[PDB]
Amino acid sequence: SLIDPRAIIDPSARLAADVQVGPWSIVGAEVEIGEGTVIGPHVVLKGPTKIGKHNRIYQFSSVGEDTPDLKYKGEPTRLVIGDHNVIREGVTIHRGTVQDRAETTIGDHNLIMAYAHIGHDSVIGNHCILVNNTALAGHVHVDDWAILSGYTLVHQYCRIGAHSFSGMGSAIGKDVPAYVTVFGNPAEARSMNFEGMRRRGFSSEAIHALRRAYKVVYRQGHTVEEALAELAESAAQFPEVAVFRDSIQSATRGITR
Amino acid sequence: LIDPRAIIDPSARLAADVQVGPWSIVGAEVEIGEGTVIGPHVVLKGPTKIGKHNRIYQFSSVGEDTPDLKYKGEPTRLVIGDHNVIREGVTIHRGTVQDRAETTIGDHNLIMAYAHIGHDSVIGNHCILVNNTALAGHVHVDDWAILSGYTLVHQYCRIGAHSFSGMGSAIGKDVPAYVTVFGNPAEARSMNFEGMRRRGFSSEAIHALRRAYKVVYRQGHTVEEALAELAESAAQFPEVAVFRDSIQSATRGITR
Amino acid sequence: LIDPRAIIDPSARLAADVQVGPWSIVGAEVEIGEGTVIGPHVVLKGPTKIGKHNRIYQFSSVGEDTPDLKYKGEPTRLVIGDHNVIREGVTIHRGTVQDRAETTIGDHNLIMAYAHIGHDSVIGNHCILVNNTALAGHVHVDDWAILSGYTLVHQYCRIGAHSFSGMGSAIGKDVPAYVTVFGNPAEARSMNFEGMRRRGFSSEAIHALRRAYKVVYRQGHTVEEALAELAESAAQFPEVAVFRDSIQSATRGITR
Ligand SMILES: CCCCCCC[C@@H](O)CC(=O)O[C@H]1[C@H](O)[C@@H](CO)O[C@H](OP(=O)(O)OP(=O)(O)OC[C@H]2O[C@@H](n3ccc(=O)[nH]c3=O)[C@H](O)[C@@H]2O)[C@@H]1NC(C)=O
Ligand SMILES: CCCCCCC[C@@H](O)CC(=O)O[C@H]1[C@H](O)[C@@H](CO)O[C@H](OP(=O)(O)OP(=O)(O)OC[C@H]2O[C@@H](n3ccc(=O)[nH]c3=O)[C@H](O)[C@@H]2O)[C@@H]1NC(C)=O
Repeated sequence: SLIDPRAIIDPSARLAADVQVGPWSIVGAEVEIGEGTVIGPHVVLKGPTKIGKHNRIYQFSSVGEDTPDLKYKGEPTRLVIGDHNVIREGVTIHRGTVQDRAETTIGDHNLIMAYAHIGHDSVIGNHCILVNNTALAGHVHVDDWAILSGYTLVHQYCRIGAHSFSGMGSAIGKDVPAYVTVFGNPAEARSMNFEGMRRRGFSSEAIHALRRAYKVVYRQGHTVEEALAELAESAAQFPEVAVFRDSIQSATRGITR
Repeated sequence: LIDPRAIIDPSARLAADVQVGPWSIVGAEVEIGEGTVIGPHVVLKGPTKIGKHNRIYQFSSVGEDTPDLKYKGEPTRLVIGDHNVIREGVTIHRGTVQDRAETTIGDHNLIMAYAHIGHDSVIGNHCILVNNTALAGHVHVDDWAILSGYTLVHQYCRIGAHSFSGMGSAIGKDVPAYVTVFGNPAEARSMNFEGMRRRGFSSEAIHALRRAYKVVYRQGHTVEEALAELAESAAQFPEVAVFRDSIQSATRGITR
Repeated sequence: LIDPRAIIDPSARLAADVQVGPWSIVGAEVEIGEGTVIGPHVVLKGPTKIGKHNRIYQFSSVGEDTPDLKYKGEPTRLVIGDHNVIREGVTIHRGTVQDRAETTIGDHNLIMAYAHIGHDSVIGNHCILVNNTALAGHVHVDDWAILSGYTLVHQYCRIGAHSFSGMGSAIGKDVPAYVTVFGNPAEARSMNFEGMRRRGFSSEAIHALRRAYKVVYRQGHTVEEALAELAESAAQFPEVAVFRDSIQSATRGITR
């Protein structure tokens, strides 16, 4: 079979047609799995959870477990995972809490490496890479294309901007703006992620605008509001700069300087 | 209650209402108390005593031998109390013959995914060890302390009651009670006022703790001096007494 | 010896006294040598060669494909020697065609829980990787090196023989032989005199190495100047020659 007979499938679970589930894995009550998704051996899936299409989940992962957050109380919170995602060895993904969104969400095309953690109520976009042991504490929003190097730690409620980059062992306590590169414990702003922008084919005009934007924010001594005003123009001209400006505007715990 | 795909050793002892999920191993000389819930894919090894109403999650290794190229299999122990939560992939090692010969965990502790509790460590009650917190060995964690994600604790260190580490802290020296530490290497920052409030500490006790911080950290005093200077406040406030005592017992220095 | 709940692919090759615990998978093209003990809940994938008298603990993934977006299904290898101990949850990945197409590990290595050995890394002999030590890829670790818990090693770096890293070190450049490093980012501190004594080095060799360290790290020389200055004691002392050679081979920077 596509479904190993040593696996355990709750009667209430709903598996699309070509789903593979390896030996000694558990697909629990109210778990929904979508077409082309391959579940490895030794995998614990718990619900209520919805996993889309063409995903890949490796051994020793715990996807859809209750958060150990002391506030959570057995409520029927959820987890939503999209399509084309890779979940590697021993990754842990917890479901949401009623105190927030009552949902934890992961989009599409994400690569989530071994022993990474995705805490309750987290929101991961698309095309993100979480390298080994990257941990998102809770209520963490990671926007499209971000890359978090191994053992990057993200404090609860922090937002990780689109196309951003973290060096290995970074400890992020504040919001990381879109395109920014951070390193260290505590994490510190270094520059922008030009390598990402290039691997992605951003235009030279956008890069140049991104580069001036950085200065306005980090190098000219403005308070954040002074900064946001000065970017109005370029944010009106360049969408890339608007994403940047927006990411700074939505910061609740401040920005990583 | 006890899944037939699990392997229960004949010398293992299970109290009533114990559950054991599939493909778990409850080895020789493991004793499990009443109400305890063990997940699937758990390895319990002994000699080990687990109390009541505990919950242990999948991929955990509880009661394993401390690593070594050597296969020295002494009868050292692990003792775990009641109402503890042990999450995914937690490693907990038994003690060493040279030392206490026992690793000890109290009650109402929360030990999050992939934390490690090294041989001969002692955890009290109401402690939280957030993800990937690692206790090297011979570590003593007193009541209500909180170690944030990826906190590393060097061997022989004492983590004081009600203390707090920020995420990714590397602790190489005793953390006095109530103290908050950050960084690698870890440094003292302030007192855990957030914790003290959540636990209903009196405003009087909190101000006295705040003042005691300065006596130890910001007035240039020696310790024999700080402690002499603390003696009176300690007598009035049992909370200050815990603090003073944590500092007095700091044999190989305090995190400054 | 081979538990009937384990899964052994027809193509695997196992030595006579190989033990395999329950719920382990020995996949296609895996070879296991005499006296090796595979625990329960182990995933082994190939092509992989495992030598003799090894110990692989539970929840380990040995011989998986690297998640490197560059790897594309090719049949790269992993070779592991003898007398190794691989603890709980260790991940070891096979090589890439972009490099050596092989991940390699020698003999007498102690690889502790949740450590990661990335694609194309090479490990020598008598090394100790403490809990959650992670080699990113294309890392070379030379004999007798000790990496303390949560040591991160950046891809392409070389860890020299008898070197030591403090816990939570983040290593981005090569670490010369014998050198001790600490912190994030990692920095050189002194020489692993423990290791030298522990390993029967003569007091004459030790003084020369101590002298060698001063030459490279304390006198304001350039690497080339420093290398030249060492030639003599390198000729006289093979221990020093290991030190000089590690610095020489430091293509892209030594840790300072
Ligand atoms: C990235 C590191 C490694 C990954 C760790 C992953 C952990 C999560 O899966 C689970 C988790 O820890 O949930 C917590 C939840 O994400 C948070 C917000 O909802 O709330 C809880 O943590 P905490 O109580 O610390 O959260 P707050 O954000 O409210 O804390 C306020 C601030 O005071 C600090 N604090 C907290 C307690 C204290 O005693 N002293 C403090 O200083 C704390 O650092 C924080 O900065 C929750 N804790 C508990 C035990 O319930
Ligand atoms: C140390 C503890 C952490 C655990 C790490 C273990 C992970 C590995 O098993 C898997 C892995 O990460 O493989 C990568 C492979 O080790 C590398 C070399 O071949 O190459 C690839 O990674 P990456 O492309 O990031 O590494 P490079 O060596 O090519 O990096 C180039 C430089 O660009 C930087 N960079 C990268 C991406 C970006 O968006 N912005 C950047 O600045 C990066 O920091 C680095 O300095 C591979 N990446 C991917 C996602 O495929």
